[PDB]
Amino acid sequence: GSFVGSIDQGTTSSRFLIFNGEGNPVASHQIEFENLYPKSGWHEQDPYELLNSVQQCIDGAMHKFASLGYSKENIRAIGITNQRETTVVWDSVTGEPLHNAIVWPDTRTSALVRELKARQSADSLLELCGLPLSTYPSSVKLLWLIQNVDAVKQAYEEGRLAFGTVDSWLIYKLNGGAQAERPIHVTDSTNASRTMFMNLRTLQYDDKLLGFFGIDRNKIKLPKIVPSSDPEAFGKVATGALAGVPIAGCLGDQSSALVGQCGFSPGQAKNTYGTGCFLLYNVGTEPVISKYGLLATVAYDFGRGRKPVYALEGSIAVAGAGITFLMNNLGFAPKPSEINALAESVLDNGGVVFVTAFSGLFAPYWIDDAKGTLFGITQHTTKGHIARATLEATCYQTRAILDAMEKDSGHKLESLAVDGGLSASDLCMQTQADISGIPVDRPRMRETTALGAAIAAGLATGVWRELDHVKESIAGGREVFYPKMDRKKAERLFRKWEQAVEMSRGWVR
Amino acid sequence: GSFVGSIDQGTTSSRFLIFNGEGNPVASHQIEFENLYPKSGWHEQDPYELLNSVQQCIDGAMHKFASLGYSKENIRAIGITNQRETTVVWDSVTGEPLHNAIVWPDTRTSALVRELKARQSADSLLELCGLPLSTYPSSVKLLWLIQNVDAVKQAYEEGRLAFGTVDSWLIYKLNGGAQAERPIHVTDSTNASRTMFMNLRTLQYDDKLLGFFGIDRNKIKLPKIVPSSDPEAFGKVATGALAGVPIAGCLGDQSSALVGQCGFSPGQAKNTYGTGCFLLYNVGTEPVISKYGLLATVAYDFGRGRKPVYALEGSIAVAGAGITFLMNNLGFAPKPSEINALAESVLDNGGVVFVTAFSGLFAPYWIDDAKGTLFGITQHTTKGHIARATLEATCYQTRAILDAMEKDSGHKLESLAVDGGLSASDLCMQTQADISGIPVDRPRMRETTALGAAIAAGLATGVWRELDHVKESIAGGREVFYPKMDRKKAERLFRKWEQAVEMSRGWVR
Repeated sequence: GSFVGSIDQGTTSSRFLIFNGEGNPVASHQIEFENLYPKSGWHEQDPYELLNSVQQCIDGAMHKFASLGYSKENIRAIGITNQRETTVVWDSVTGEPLHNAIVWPDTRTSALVRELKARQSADSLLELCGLPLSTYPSSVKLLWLIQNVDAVKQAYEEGRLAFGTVDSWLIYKLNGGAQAERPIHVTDSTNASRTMFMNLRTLQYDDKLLGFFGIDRNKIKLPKIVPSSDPEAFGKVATGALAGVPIAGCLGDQSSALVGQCGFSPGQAKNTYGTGCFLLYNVGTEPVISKYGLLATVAYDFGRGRKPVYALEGSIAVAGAGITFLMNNLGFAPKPSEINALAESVLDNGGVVFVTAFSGLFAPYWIDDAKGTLFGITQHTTKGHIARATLEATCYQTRAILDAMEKDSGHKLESLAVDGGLSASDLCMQTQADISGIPVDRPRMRETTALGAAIAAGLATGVWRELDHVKESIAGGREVFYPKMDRKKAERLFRKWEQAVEMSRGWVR
Repeated sequence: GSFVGSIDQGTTSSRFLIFNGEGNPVASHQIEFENLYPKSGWHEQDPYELLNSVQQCIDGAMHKFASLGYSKENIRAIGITNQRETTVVWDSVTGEPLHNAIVWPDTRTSALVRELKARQSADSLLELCGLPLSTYPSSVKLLWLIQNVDAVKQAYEEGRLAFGTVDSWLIYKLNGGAQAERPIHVTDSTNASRTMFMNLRTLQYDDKLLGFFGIDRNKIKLPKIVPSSDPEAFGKVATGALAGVPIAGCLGDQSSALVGQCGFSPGQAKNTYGTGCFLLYNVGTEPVISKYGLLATVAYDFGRGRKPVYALEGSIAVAGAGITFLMNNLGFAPKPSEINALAESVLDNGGVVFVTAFSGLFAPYWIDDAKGTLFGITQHTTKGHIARATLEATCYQTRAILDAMEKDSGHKLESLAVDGGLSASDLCMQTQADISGIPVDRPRMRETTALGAAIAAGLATGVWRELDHVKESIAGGREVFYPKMDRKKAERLFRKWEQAVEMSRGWVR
């Protein structure tokens, strides 16, 4: 068994990838699936559309895999990775879903999060699970279910209702659900840490957290928290083209990005660009709570005698959206490619700074009364300067989050891996290297998030045996940007950014 | 004699206009002439190019005037109006110019103005003449001449050198220069007040001011300060098509704009739009020094037993230039017409505010460490909002100067007349009415600056006999905008502007 499969069940799409030993994808398949928004701010998904989109991705990829004369036999194991926090409720005895899945960006729980943060008990939660209380974690979402849908009310107190993030849903159904000879209702530590039901230092459940939400361990059926890489806690695929192939890896998606970039040491960090950014920062083997609003979480739990590695996480709202703003709202250019050309048509930012706080700023500034704000404008300011400033703003925010991650962890920043969206822009990554003063790593193999789950599964089954093995194996079969700007001029820019942030406070009244 | 001529000798052009009794121009002619800039920041004009461009404008207009069967006989008098402060030196005995004319925006005197403001004596000058010491007034310019050109050094202490602003130069040469039977070397009070050599409360020379510059009344020949409207202190045209036609009016150009808009009462003000704005504010019959950096000056001196009427003046740097910035630097639109269309494609400014302090802000904020600054930006901000914000910014600055003019004068603002440039935009004038809460008057007859000099000449010669006569006469043969916005919402905008100004302080370091 030489190949490793990976399920990547995302927020808008599912894909299934088959990598070889060098970590290059050989067959693949991707499905954009249906996302339901009942009323504004509500975000739902049919749980069978997520399972079927994955299973159809397996079917199609295995079609192509077959075309190269390879079979089920060539795939030793598969890993799952999934959008996090999204919340699935099913009948623990029938396997049927008891209501739609509530996706992480859903805000229907906004009215409620007031009540629970209103309960004074609620602020040693942060050092218990790692997470500020949001509309985001699945705990708040599950609670809203057990108090607004009757089938969930009923099933719950009948000892009948099972819960899990998307990972555990997927693993349960792929093993055959309730009909399996060994029903698998498990979750990995990274997914588990996003619920607010698990204790970060334990990697198991904490009854104070279960208590605050009023979640009873004996009427709700909760997945056994297992490692992210285990040779048999995830069972095997029951049906389909991959019948009998064991599932040996499971990771929340952002952690799987970091694993797939081989950021196994403290100080190694990854950034994933889309409309905004997901920053993940490896902080080694003891949890680190954050002074700065960052989330503490599990990076990966590879078991096999080894300790779980934790991480800090921050997010940016306006990355790709700043580009989109220049295109749609100013008509600078039609496509991202040529906004990026605009930015390079000038030598520097001409003194322009663009605080892109369209919806305020988040980690680590936490300014809610700024709007987007553009400084440094003169008759000599051109489209190019603004375009460069807009790129630079995501670099400044990335650096601000990375700096905050240093002060929380005590580990020097060592490297920044990047993937997705804006990371395609040569100037923007070069500017990250200059501003942050470390090398910025951009792989050319496009599916690093799926690669992470493959890595966890390959380790549980011996495709790779050490993790020093893994980075060396994937490297076989531009890409790295180095700081060229002198540090003096690299620090006037960042201080010019911090002044600007300062000066954007208190705009709205 | 039924028609009135007007010379309008401007900064880039000269024109000559013939109005009828209703104040409508019947013939006209305009010459863009040569402007010389020896080295950067230096701005020179050959004095004979200004005189010849005027005389050629007379020749061409009289050609057309003749074509309608009218002659020299039909023109009872003419008025001069001219760019102010621009400085002419000529041999008091030969009439020949002793060096080029130094135009008002010339900054070669920058090195010097330090020395003279460095002389502690120099800050009861402001309440003596009305003027902050700038590179602008002709006093500083004349001094630089008498210390850097030898012909001026020589002619000066030989008792031979004569001086005058462009008005007096023009009047002297048109009367025949030194060859005249009655040489006319006169200036009107408004022009006189721009020199810093005249006492504002006297309307004559003050020897403390002459002293500080070291200007000796007996080696320099200075024009007799005369009224702006006098039936014989300006003599007559000697040569040309208008030979024998008396010159009976003379006004500095910005004052002539206000006269031509019929702002004869206190609280009536005019704004003239170009790249920036020239605001003039009638403050009645006693001078008013300014707490706020505004210039105190003579509005008009119509003599004939009547007291001289004074004014306050402020300027804005970025009016038309804000439009130009959107066109050239952002590519919003190709022409001003359609920047204005952009601004109307939206209902309001979408919360955007654009502090257009490209070179800082001047009256009355005096902020030198701001650059242009754009607030209120969200993903919903469109080109239209910014375009509206850019228009609104000149309205806010106009209102800030008008408000400062109220607090300096104690006279309520009563009306704002407008001409030139941006005043053509229906939205921008409507927005001035809403913001300022008074009616904004935009004539359709395009040459109000030339009209002012005609009015002064018509009064000295009885074409009109009262000034109540004048506004009623010109009105015969849109145009007025009224405040439509409720005052509540008109004052949130202006306070939102003042916050933004506040928040732009201290950008540059």
